[PDB]
Amino acid sequence: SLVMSSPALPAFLLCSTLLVIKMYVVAIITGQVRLRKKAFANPEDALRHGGPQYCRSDPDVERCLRAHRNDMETIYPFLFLGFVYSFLGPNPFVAWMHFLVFLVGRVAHTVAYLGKLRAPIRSVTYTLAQLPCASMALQILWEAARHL
Amino acid sequence: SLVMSSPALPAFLLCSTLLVIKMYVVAIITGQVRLRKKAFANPEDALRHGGPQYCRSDPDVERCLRAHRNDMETIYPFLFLGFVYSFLGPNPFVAWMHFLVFLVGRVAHTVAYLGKLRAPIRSVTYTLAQLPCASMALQILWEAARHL
Amino acid sequence: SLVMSSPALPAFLLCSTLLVIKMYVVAIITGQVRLRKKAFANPEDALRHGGPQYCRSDPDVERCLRAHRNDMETIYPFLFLGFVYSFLGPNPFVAWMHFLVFLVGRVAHTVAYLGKLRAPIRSVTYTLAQLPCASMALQILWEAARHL
Ligand SMILES: Cc1[nH]c(NC(=O)c2cc(CNC(=O)C(C)C)cnc2C(F)F)nc1-c1ccc(C(F)(F)F)cc1
Ligand SMILES: Cc1[nH]c(NC(=O)c2cc(CNC(=O)C(C)C)cnc2C(F)F)nc1-c1ccc(C(F)(F)F)cc1
Ligand SMILES: Cc1[nH]c(NC(=O)c2cc(CNC(=O)C(C)C)cnc2C(F)F)nc1-c1ccc(C(F)(F)F)cc1
Ligand SMILES: CCCCCCCCO[C@@H]1O[C@H](CO)[C@@H](O)[C@H](O)[C@H]1O
Ligand SMILES: CCCCCCCCO[C@@H]1O[C@H](CO)[C@@H](O)[C@H](O)[C@H]1O
Ligand SMILES: CCCCCCCCO[C@@H]1O[C@H](CO)[C@@H](O)[C@H](O)[C@H]1O
Ligand SMILES: CCCCCCCCO[C@@H]1O[C@H](CO)[C@@H](O)[C@H](O)[C@H]1O
Ligand SMILES: CCCCCCCCO[C@@H]1O[C@H](CO)[C@@H](O)[C@H](O)[C@H]1O
Ligand SMILES: CCCCCCCCO[C@@H]1O[C@H](CO)[C@@H](O)[C@H](O)[C@H]1O
Ligand SMILES: N[C@@H](CCC(=O)N[C@@H](CS)C(=O)NCC(=O)O)C(=O)O
Ligand SMILES: N[C@@H](CCC(=O)N[C@@H](CS)C(=O)NCC(=O)O)C(=O)O
Ligand SMILES: N[C@@H](CCC(=O)N[C@@H](CS)C(=O)NCC(=O)O)C(=O)O
Repeated sequence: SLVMSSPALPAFLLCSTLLVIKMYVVAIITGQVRLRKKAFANPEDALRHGGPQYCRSDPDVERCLRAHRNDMETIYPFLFLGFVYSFLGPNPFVAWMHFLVFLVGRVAHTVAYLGKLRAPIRSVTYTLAQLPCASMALQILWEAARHL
Repeated sequence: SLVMSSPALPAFLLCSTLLVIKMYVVAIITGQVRLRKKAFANPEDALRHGGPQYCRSDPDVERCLRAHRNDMETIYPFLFLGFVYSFLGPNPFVAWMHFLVFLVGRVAHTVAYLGKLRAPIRSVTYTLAQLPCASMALQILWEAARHL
Repeated sequence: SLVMSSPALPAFLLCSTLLVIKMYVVAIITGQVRLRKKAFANPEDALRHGGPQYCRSDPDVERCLRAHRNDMETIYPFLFLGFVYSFLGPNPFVAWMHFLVFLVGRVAHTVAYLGKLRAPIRSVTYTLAQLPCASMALQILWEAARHL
């Protein structure tokens, strides 16, 4: 199997795939919040679910959308960076640590966001998860530059 | 050519690339709607195209933006998942089916969204396209976990 | 090192990684603008930083968010397209030109957006950066189709 191409790759693919599933969960939650609070973005949805007055914003829906958007701002770059990084032959334990800190930080971020935890808990989880991304980005820069 | 690295890869790259082009089309449509309805997000744009009163929101522009955002929530994870999945040696016909259901589901989603089709047509196309993504995600999880 | 898998790959990884770092910079700027203008998206953030009245929108914050979102609409597809394209054996100089035009166009786009430059400067930088993406997309389509 091509998951054996590099020692860090299986750990990367496990953590990345879990985070994609975590984003799908946020999408599902968002939909459930829309249905339960009757707050739809489109008139066609609202008219199916009670009438035109349910085409409206809602603070819990907006919060879900922000959590999902922040995921797209951070998890998507990790998908790219962590994949490339997996092929630069980093120490396997060190790679594991980058991926684990990102995974735990991002899961905690979503819990802190949707659970409305006090500041600066969410902000800290964001920063902690960004550290391994910044680290991987720099390492890729050096490897790319030196092969020019 | 490295498109021969796995039997499912050419089908994946065809479907993914078509969907990226489909997102570019949504961007172009969004711009056309802004120009035609004179609804710009920035004062600098509005002042070039008729005056400061054209810095305003518009429901058709907002609809285009939602379609584009939903694309980013679903097509981007597919780009990652479908690529990795292509290298796990799935049955070629089964892989084709995952990619085709995603492609047709997503194209139909954009048509349903921008064409303002009645509920739950859009919601159904979303769910149908998510099925192959969920399937690929699970398969990747198993392959990654077993190589740890 | 696997950065030697194709002659265009190091140039791609340099430009892509710089653009990911450029998006992180936009995130950091956005946070600084929120703190300095006291415009927070969440009540929990606002209550930590002066009171509930600082849970409010702000035009500079909204501008930062639009710049970041436009990045996600354009840089993320480039991450996918430029990676695949790097493996299709394009002329190395021609590949360099695609990646450089995208890099310069996107950096200029963010400068034009956040610096509030007059129209159509931002719009031109967007279009110029989309050209190499469109070109790569087409080339991938042809390579994928011909291997079906
Ligand atoms: C019957 C139905 N209704 C709806 N949806 C709605 O009424 C709806 C839901 C939401 C909230 N969003 C979500 O929760 C997402 C995460 C799914 C928003 N707007 C609407 C609007 F469309 F009314 N879907 C199905 C469905 C049917 C068959 C399948 C299948 F045949 F595939 F099994 C699948 C789905
Ligand atoms: C002359 C011009 N104007 C504008 N744009 C605007 O006036 C404009 C447009 C929109 C809508 N967005 C779109 O439709 C997107 C999808 C392109 C929004 N805001 C503005 C604002 F800038 F006014 N662009 C060019 C252009 C020129 C040369 C090239 C080149 F030299 F590359 F050929 C390219 C473009
Ligand atoms: C003490 C603190 N405060 C905050 N954040 C806030 O008070 C805050 C900031 C913003 C603006 N966003 C940003 O600027 C982003 C780009 C970071 C918005 N909302 C809040 C809200 F949480 F109040 N963070 C830390 C922090 C502590 C330790 C670490 C560590 F231990 F990791 F060193 C890291 C961070
Ligand atoms: C990956 C998905 C994780 C989902 C996190 C769920 C957090 C829900 O947490 C709950 O949220 C409620 C409303 O915000 C609060 O009233 C409750 O105090 C809190 O327990
Ligand atoms: C604001 C504080 C800066 C945090 C940056 C954390 C990124 C550290 O990243 C580190 O950078 C080193 C130098 O490039 C590399 O040699 C290491 O491999 C890398 O882990
Ligand atoms: C990939 C791009 C697909 C674009 C889908 C275009 C759907 C347009 O469809 C049209 O939309 C109009 C306004 O919404 C409606 O008034 C019309 O009834 C409908 O035909
Ligand atoms: C809410 C209903 C759940 C829909 C989940 C659809 C995903 C099915 O996905 C399937 O999962 C199996 C078990 O992991 C795998 O063996 C299959 O290869 C995979 O196609
Ligand atoms: C990659 C990050 C690039 C950041 C671009 C910074 C552009 C800031 O540019 C400044 O913006 C101010 C407010 O918009 C204006 O008042 C100033 O005229 C302008 O110099
Ligand atoms: C609106 C004007 C259209 C701009 C499209 C620019 C994309 C050009 O892209 C070019 O397409 C050719 C034909 O497929 C390929 O042979 C070239 O390799 C490719 O660079
Ligand atoms: N787009 C972000 C940029 C900065 C950022 O990502 N901040 C983290 C830590 S405060 C966050 O959780 N932001 C909340 C969000 O994106 O909604 C924002 O507007 O806050
Ligand atoms: N961000 C989505 C999460 C759920 C989702 O993706 N739902 C599908 C099926 S109803 C959809 O088309 N949503 C419309 C949208 O994203 O604007 C939302 O707010 O609706
Ligand atoms: N989502 C975009 C689609 C079109 C686009 O990307 N346009 C470029 C050139 S005008 C841009 O810079 N848009 C500003 C933005 O995305 O906020 C929009 O609403 O404008």
